[PDB]
Amino acid sequence: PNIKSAIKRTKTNNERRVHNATIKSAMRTAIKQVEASVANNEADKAKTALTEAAKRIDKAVKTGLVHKNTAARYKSRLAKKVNGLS
RNA sequence: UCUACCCAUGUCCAGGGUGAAGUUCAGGUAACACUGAAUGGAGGCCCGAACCCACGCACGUUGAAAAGUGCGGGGAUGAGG
RNA sequence: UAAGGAACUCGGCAAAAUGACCCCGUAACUUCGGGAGAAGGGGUGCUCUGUUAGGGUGCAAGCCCGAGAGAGCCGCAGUGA
RNA sequence: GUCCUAAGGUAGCGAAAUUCCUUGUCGGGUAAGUUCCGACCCGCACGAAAGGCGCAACGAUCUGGGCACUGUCUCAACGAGA
RNA sequence: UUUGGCACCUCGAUGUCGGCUCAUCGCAUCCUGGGGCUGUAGUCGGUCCCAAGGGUUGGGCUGUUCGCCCAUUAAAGCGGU
RNA sequence: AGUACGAGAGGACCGGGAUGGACGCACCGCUGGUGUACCAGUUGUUCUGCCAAGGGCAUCGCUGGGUAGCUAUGUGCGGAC
RNA sequence: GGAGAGUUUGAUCCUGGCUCAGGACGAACGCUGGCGGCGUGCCUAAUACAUGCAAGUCGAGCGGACAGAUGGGAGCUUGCUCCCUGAUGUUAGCGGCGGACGGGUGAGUAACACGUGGGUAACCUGCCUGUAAGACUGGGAUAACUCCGGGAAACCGGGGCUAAUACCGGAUGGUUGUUUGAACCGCAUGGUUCAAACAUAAAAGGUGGCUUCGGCUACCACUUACAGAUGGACCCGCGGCGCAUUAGCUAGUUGGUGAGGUAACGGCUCACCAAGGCGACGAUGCGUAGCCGACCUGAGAGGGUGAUCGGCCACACUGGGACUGAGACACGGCCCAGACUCCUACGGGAGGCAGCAGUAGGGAAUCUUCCGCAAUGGACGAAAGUCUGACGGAGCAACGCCGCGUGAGUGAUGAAGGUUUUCGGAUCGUAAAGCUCUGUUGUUAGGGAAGAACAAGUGCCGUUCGAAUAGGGCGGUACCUUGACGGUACCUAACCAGAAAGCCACGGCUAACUACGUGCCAGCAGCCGCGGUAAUACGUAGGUGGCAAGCGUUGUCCGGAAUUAUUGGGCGUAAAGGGCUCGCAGGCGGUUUCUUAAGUCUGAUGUGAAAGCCCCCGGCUCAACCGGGGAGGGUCAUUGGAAACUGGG
RNA sequence: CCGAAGGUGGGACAGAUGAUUGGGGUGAAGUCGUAACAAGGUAGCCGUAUCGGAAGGUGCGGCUGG
RNA sequence: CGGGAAGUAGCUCAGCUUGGUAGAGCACAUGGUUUGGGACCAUGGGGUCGCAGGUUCGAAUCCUGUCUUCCCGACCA
RNA sequence: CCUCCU
Ligand SMILES: [K+]
Ligand SMILES: [K+]
Ligand SMILES: [K+]
Ligand SMILES: [K+]
Ligand SMILES: [Mg+2]
Ligand SMILES: [Mg+2]
Ligand SMILES: [Mg+2]
Ligand SMILES: [Mg+2]
Ligand SMILES: [Mg+2]
Ligand SMILES: [Mg+2]
Ligand SMILES: [Mg+2]
Ligand SMILES: [Mg+2]
Ligand SMILES: [Mg+2]
Ligand SMILES: [Mg+2]
Ligand SMILES: [Mg+2]
Ligand SMILES: [Mg+2]
Ligand SMILES: [Mg+2]
Ligand SMILES: [Mg+2]
Ligand SMILES: [Mg+2]
Ligand SMILES: [Mg+2]
Ligand SMILES: [Mg+2]
Ligand SMILES: [Mg+2]
Ligand SMILES: [Mg+2]
Ligand SMILES: [Mg+2]
Ligand SMILES: [Mg+2]
Ligand SMILES: [Mg+2]
Ligand SMILES: [Mg+2]
Ligand SMILES: [Mg+2]
Ligand SMILES: [Mg+2]
Ligand SMILES: [Mg+2]
Ligand SMILES: [Mg+2]
Ligand SMILES: [Mg+2]
Repeated sequence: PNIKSAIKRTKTNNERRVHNATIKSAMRTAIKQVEASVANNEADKAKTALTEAAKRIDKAVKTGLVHKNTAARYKSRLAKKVNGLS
């Protein structure tokens, strides 16, 4: 940039994204664990995965990444699959 | 007995493609036109071996041969061989 | 056969290049048939899914034909001559 | 106007498979084009079934220009066989 | 070296234009070397003299020789065989 | 030496030095070319009984490389004094 | 609430064009030019840009340098030095908010972009202000600073550290999801309210004062729910461009089903199915264009425009993409590509004037490289304040509109003085000659604006919190303070009406003539037309109606033009009946009665911003201007009637 | 995987320009004839054909606006 | 390159071949004409013969050079 | 058969 607070906002936002991507990745990985568990026929693990998923989901909401409606949509999708197993 | 043309009588032409007329059905109109689809299988039609021809080049030129060979080339259901 | 690429030559003569199948796509002009394989592009091996879908034959068993997909694997290159 | 004729060449095309002069002139294409294409018309010496002018398709036809392609060439080198 | 004149060799054959390949010779010198004169200030030139050692381009058009043109070059010589 | 010369424009001789073009000689260390008794990949079919691994033929089957040798477009040197 | 005129003929009536008088403007060009007050000023090249400036702030988040010194210390030339970290200050760097606003331009867009229409049951909604729970308990890293290595460099990578109101762990959290049922229902998809379980999810403290040093506070402020509000998103009816010498278009195209994505509904994306969708009521294509409030014109219907000013939209050197978040898929960011500018010792960096000024270029043509945040509004902050080319001012330019003027008034020589000539004149002309009276303004010196509300700082008092008298905040209440313009507007007072009149037109339309010089020449011309040796329209010279420092000329639009005719025209001979049928669609349709109620009509309710123009219109001395209450505004909803007529049975 | 820019290709459309060529308009006093307007000296005009320097002529059919 | 032919007023041409004379048409100017024109009629002005040299008593004329413009010719089998 | 321009 050619402004002081622009150069800060350049340097800031890069460092934010890295940290932010972590939590999305963590969430998406935690979502994959639940999805993977449906194939293997193992509800007991899927519940314990869904908690860790739900934690990682809601951490992104706090930071300001996943919208409350976005989170609402995900936890819906997962819970229907878990109940659809039994 | 070569060759030109003709006459009688035989015979040959691997394969593949294209898709004329007609027909049927559907649409279509007062009738016809006309349209589509399917079917159909025309042609000195197409690509291409055999076969027939002989366009280009090279070679050969006291030749392997008094007209050929090699590599390409043209026709190849026809006014065909 | 380096680099170049018709500068050669009367003249690209000769040679090189193109070349199969499937798919996409294809202008002027036209006698409405054509032009047309116009042009220009893409795909092409092998393995598994797979004795695939589907088809022929058969009472079946079996034998034969066989797309199109998906996932891979290898090479400089798969109509590998 | 005048002379001559049987009648004086229409349409179309034209430096042409025809044009001597001639590489006509102008334009196009090329760095450069006696060839080629388009124009023009002083047609030496086109011209209407010894047809005129066009024309899709067709051609081992002739001509000019491109892309590709190459030992055709710059300029030649090596290898195989006879 | 031209066009010719003559008709002497060759009509029981002296292949005939241009190009390609290979040159070689002359000098009336295109370039380079050396000079004189200049209407030679310089840089360039002009003109004549000496000099034949070596050098003297690739293309477009045309069968062309020649020529014109493009682009170069120190120069793009003229002739004989 | 922007010296001489010239109003300027321009712009030398003579003398130093560097580096080319064309031409020639040699040579393969380098860059490349070729390299049919080198190495490798690969198609079809056929043979070594079969598998695996190989051989034959298909332009050296084709394709990618390549040693020596021979080579130019490559390198060195020459026409100096 | 609506005016015509000239011009076809020898003359006529008609048809028919042409031209003129009006108004308008972002104007340009001539010639000319005094001042003032409001307004306006790249319409061309969304061309390229030298230079400067246009968004920075919070030290009461922050460790840290670097200062401060109230004091002790301080060797001692009283000259200078100092050793401790004073209250606290300056705040590179970290963290927060803003930077998505404000400002600019209209390139693209024929589209739910816009103007008038819904879900809000398809959404979102930080900040602000309420009502409703909390900041409890885990640490671990990292800038700066330093150490090391780079970079001539520009810029930067490692190492050990340190902080934070930066970040992450865990409990319990009404939100959220899931499930278990209810309650209650709508416009189908449903929605709203309640209860338990399972799962998940919270914070942050920095200031000043008081601590009984247990803590308890309070402005600020961190975090959670139900609100309100605000600003966005999607969807839809209906509207508003040209060309058929553009007739077929489409293949995620049209619908389904499923999956995914999205704040959100949805071919929005994809998989798998079908075969649809659109179009003569104009699809598709091409062209042109931001739309609207409005603006110009007109009796109105209409027509044209969409500079300035307000709203919606779109864009930000060209093009693509996401990140951050409540919110850009960024106007002074980044990532990548491209064309241009800059730097680079060549490895690599930096930027986008459609921000204000300015430059070049283009062009008929459009400003100052200005001063100030005093005012208004922002951002930041608790505040002081800082930043603000937004904004206020000023510069420039007759580019508009208009001021109130540039006097009033007494005064007949009709003088002076003019160009004509029937050698005489006549009009300007009560206007000046000679004045003589007043200060709208200004000719020069003295007074002097308003604009300023203040915000705070301070002093006080009711209220609510307060362990509380702390100590602040919020209602009434003092005191306090600041002006770019600018010593500028406006007043007084002289020198004094001195400084302040103009331009254009004068055949006719449309109120306004003669000498001379040309001689179809030179020239003129909106139209009709003038000039060939007596030119009331040409060259010159002397002479006069409108509006008022300008008005002529050219350009554009509406009018006149009942001249595209719905209002409001035509087709025997002026332009105009298809050569004539058969007919698809379409348009139109006898009489009665019944019924219907789409059209038709009608009542009631909601919106159609602000400005502008306008009805009453007021205020500012009237103005060249600002406020309120109305009205218009709809082929518009929703609902209740009426039912003759048109339509349906 | 998608994907801007770029590359390649064959078409579509629009503008500019082009040797030359075609009519058209305009232009005080050019050349040729005299076609039309009168029965315009062959009544004219419409469609069509053909011919001719040029207006035009001629055929066929039509019209009266003879 | 060689050979021809031109070159005369503003423009187009005679005169050149046989030496003595500068003409013609159009344009230009003036007059006539007419209201004024146009056309027509009459009357003028305007070169020194592309440039230079030569021969001659004397050169547009004959000879040469030069410049400009045309025309013709220019292997060979 | 024709009858210059204003
Ligand atoms: K050639
Ligand atoms: K041919
Ligand atoms: K002989
Ligand atoms: K070698
Ligand atoms: Mg055949
Ligand atoms: Mg064949
Ligand atoms: Mg053969
Ligand atoms: Mg080669
Ligand atoms: Mg090569
Ligand atoms: Mg050649
Ligand atoms: Mg050659
Ligand atoms: Mg060949
Ligand atoms: Mg030529
Ligand atoms: Mg060639
Ligand atoms: Mg003949
Ligand atoms: Mg004959
Ligand atoms: Mg003899
Ligand atoms: Mg003999
Ligand atoms: Mg000699
Ligand atoms: Mg070796
Ligand atoms: Mg080698
Ligand atoms: Mg094997
Ligand atoms: Mg064998
Ligand atoms: Mg064999
Ligand atoms: Mg636009
Ligand atoms: Mg009207
Ligand atoms: Mg008539
Ligand atoms: Mg009529
Ligand atoms: Mg009729
Ligand atoms: Mg007549
Ligand atoms: Mg007659
Ligand atoms: Mg005749």
